[PDB]
Amino acid sequence: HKSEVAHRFKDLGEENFKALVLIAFAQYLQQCPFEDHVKLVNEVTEFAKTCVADESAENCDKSLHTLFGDKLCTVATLRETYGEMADCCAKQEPERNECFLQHKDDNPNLPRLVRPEVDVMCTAFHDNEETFLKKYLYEIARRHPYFYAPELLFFAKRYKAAFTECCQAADKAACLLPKLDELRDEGKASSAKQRLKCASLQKFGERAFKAWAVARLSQRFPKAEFAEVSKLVTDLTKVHTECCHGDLLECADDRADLAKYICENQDSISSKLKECCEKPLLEKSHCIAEVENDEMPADLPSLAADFVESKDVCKNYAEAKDVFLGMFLYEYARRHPDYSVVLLLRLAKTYETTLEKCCAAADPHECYAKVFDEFKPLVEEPQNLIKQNCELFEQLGEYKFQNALLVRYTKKVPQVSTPTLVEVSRNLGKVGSKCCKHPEAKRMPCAEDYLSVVLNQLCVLHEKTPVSDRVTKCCTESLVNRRPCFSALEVDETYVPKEFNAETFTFHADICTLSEKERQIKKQTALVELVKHKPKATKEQLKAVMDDFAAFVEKCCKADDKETCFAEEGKKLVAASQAAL
Ligand SMILES: CCCCCCCCCCCCCCCC(=O)O
Ligand SMILES: CCCCCCCCCCCCCCCC(=O)O
Ligand SMILES: CCCCCCCCCCCCCCCC(=O)O
Ligand SMILES: CCCCCCCCCCCCCCCC(=O)O
Ligand SMILES: CCCCCCCCCCCCCCCC(=O)O
Ligand SMILES: CCCCCCCCCCCCCCCC(=O)O
Ligand SMILES: CC(C)[C@H](N)C(=O)O
Ligand SMILES: [Cl-]
Ligand SMILES: [Ru+3]
Repeated sequence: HKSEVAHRFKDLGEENFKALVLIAFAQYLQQCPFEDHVKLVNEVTEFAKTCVADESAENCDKSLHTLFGDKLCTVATLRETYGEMADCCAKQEPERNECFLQHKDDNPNLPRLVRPEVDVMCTAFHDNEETFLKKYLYEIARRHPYFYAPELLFFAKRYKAAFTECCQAADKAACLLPKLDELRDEGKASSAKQRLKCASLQKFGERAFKAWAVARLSQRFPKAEFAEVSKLVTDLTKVHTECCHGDLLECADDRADLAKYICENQDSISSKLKECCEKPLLEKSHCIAEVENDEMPADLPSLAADFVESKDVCKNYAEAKDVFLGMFLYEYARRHPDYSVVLLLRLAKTYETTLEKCCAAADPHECYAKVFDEFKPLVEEPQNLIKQNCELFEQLGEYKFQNALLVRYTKKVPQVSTPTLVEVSRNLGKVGSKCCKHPEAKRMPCAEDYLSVVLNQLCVLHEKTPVSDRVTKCCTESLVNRRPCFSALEVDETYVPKEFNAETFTFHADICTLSEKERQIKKQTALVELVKHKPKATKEQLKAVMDDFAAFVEKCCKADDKETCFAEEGKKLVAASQAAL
């Protein structure tokens, strides 16, 4: 690699190269205009083609980090706009690159990206596809400077596909808007998972991340040997450590090296990687990360022969505790793709505790005899919660299931803001809509994937604006016991009911002109305030007020003088509700 810019240009291709260079510089110069970044991209791309033609050409021998930092230091207004970031230019490598890393500003002060009307977007898409798409790519990247650039490119290509299909359909909005919202949720969920793994790696440590990786990788590649899984776990931990640190190119090299090793050893890993390993380097690691679990060996025995019955259990444990516990996790996880990773970790921690007490006892076999009996209640707790909640989602609709969660969680923690209580309960209802359509065998991993992002969105907002010591405890405990903590939250008996406010329970004819979303949120906001004002109301008493409110809306939205109905039949509904409650 006399020329790494030329090797990357030949590997990625011109189109991918230009997009990734745009993202990389937009994530650093997050206050520079789009037209500046375009000239920078074209200047780097033309230089790269020079090196593709002749790798011996001037500056082609330099490292990509040196070329990136050099280009950053050619911006004429670097000190005017970014201040102390420009002082990184006085340093040399590798200190300059590290200096630029620290001054990457997460949460820039930028206005929220307003989604234009579908007709405006489709017209701009048609008349100027390149500038329309790349300007949007630039607005996303400058607002999310730590989002892994290739993954942002992967989302960006799905946005382009959505615009190509729906901008030609009959009802363009009916095609595009659900697709746009789906991509937005997918992007927020990806960013949430990434920042979760990084913060957990720092707070809880490397061993906890390794235990998580053993469980997930054993579920994914059950036909692999433990030595192969442990090798992948060690590599995956180094990958995430580097990627959490923030260097895009070092993170990309580590990821590609892992995907290369996996693709050269598919025979020892899994049988479902043939396609991902034929994909280009840009997409190889992404494909492997999302590939389905391999079918497990059907000839698998019980875990009793190696972990409770046989002698040399305490001896093998003391020889290498983490390795022995890892073997337990690998064997259990490969046999259980139906379990959440955190349940597998609860079972391994249960085994660890029991082995630590029993191996210090006179006849260890005696107290480590019935430890598989201790796994039953831990397995049943999430399974029961999923079965009952998926039954509730089938009885009611998604909306009325959201309203059930609304009353439940408002009663548990009534100090939370009404906007936050509404968004959380709405999201949790969508988790039921998607995971309860899975058979029981794939429901707990489904719930874990989505509950983790809802609970981190929750725990982030609480760190910034705290309201409950109980939520602080659940959010600061291990991620293994985060969901159980929230599940064990009980109805708050210290809550003082909020005082009545007539404006909160006064409704107008604008409710009939809103769309389903705005109407539902308006009603869901009032339901939270209803429970906050009358927290001792039963679900029967609440259903009576809700049913009355529903008839009040339907009648006054169909009346001739709609506004006075909402004012006169509204003051009747309020008074009768106050009497019943
Ligand atoms: C290889 C180059 C691919 C082309 C790049 C495509 C970039 C598309 C970005 C579209 C973002 C749309 C965001 C709309 C607002 C929202 O829903 O939050
Ligand atoms: C290839 C094995 C690497 C090392 C794996 C360590 C063995 C498992 C760790 C102890 C049991 C699980 C503990 C829960 C994790 C946590 O929340 O810290
Ligand atoms: C001034 C020139 C600097 C070049 C900066 C842009 C280079 C982007 C690096 C390409 C990403 C590597 C491919 C993805 C690999 C993976 O994630 O497995
Ligand atoms: C799939 C249904 C989700 C319904 C949303 C309401 C919350 C119910 C939680 C059900 C149990 C979740 C278990 C996740 C994995 C674990 O903690 O072991
Ligand atoms: C941002 C601060 C919010 C504080 C917490 C708000 C109260 C609602 C959260 C409860 C969700 C629990 C997740 C599923 C657990 C269960 O239902 O068993
Ligand atoms: C006791 C104070 C005044 C109460 C007045 C009625 C308040 C009702 C607010 C909640 C309405 C929820 C609607 C249920 C489902 C639906 O029909 O969309
Ligand atoms: C980063 C995420 C929040 C963003 N909405 C996306 O499109 O990728
Ligand atoms: Cl957004
Ligand atoms: Ru977003």
